[PDB]
Amino acid sequence: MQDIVEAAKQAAIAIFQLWKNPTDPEAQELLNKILSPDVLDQVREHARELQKQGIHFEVKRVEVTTDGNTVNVTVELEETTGGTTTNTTYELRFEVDGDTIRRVTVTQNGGSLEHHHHHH
Repeated sequence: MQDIVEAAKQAAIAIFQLWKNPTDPEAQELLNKILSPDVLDQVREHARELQKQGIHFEVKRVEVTTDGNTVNVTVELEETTGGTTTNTTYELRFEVDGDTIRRVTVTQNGGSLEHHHHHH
């Protein structure tokens, strides 16, 4: 595949599909095809833990783009945790090797740098 942008989008969302349900056939399969088999495995282990936390997140916005050779997926989610729904942006930064992606850097951002952002 040269479709690293398309694959990175599907990869990012599929990782969140595992966090709610690590037994998802579509999610686990596509991750095994496009990313390393190591990546889907480390995701599903922690996915059981985030499910056991009961972290209800809701995927609001998905924006996938290139950053040199490394493809970045900036996805905004509203996470309802502790009874409070807050915006939390995950940037899954997929570092590529030839045709396939080996490494993924999940950056959990979310802070008040803005000016009175209307939540929901």
